[PDB]
Amino acid sequence: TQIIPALDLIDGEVVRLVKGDYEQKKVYKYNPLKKFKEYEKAGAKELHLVDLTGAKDPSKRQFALIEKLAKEVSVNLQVGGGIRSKEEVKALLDCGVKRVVIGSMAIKDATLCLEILKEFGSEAIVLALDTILKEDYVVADKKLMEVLDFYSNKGLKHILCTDISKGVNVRLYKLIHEIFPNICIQASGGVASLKDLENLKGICSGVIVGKALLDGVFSVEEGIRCLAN
Repeated sequence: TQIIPALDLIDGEVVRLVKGDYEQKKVYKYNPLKKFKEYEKAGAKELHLVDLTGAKDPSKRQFALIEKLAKEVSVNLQVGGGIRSKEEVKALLDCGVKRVVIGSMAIKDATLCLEILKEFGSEAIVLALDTILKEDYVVADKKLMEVLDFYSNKGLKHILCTDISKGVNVRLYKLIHEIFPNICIQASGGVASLKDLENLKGICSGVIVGKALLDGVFSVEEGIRCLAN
């Protein structure tokens, strides 16, 4: 299991969207490029970037900043943000982005997702699934495990699975893992301390950590150390 430090960007600014009853925006002082180099210098080997500006309106995707980030960062950069076209994905991988996160269309259009998968390969493509517990885990009507079953048999390797109720939902991941042992799970949501990281050790291939690193709850060094085998 590896830590994956994350930054959410709006108009070149590092922010975070706190969620719950009211979506609230907190703007940080950090320069995105400087913060990412710092994470890298601390030992991060994977970085996650969410373009919230592009996620809100694809015409205003932050290509210029993403491009620059991709070519100064010497480790793997992964990018997400309402990405829903092959052109988008191809533009991003051309900037030097290692992996692109798709997912808003995982069910409204399974054929395009498959197409993206075949064209660019399973190592370059991550499927984002937001999932909730009703009587069963469903995608936010369809069963999560069945949606996973479908993509798993078509060479899907990477998923970014978020419980949108959230510490972390350890039970959710232990059992995705129990059933789909070959899927590389990235956990996200609810990471509040080192203990969340420890509880996911051996279960998830990656843990997305944003707020905790930004607010100084723990450091990249501490995260890497406690995930070390």
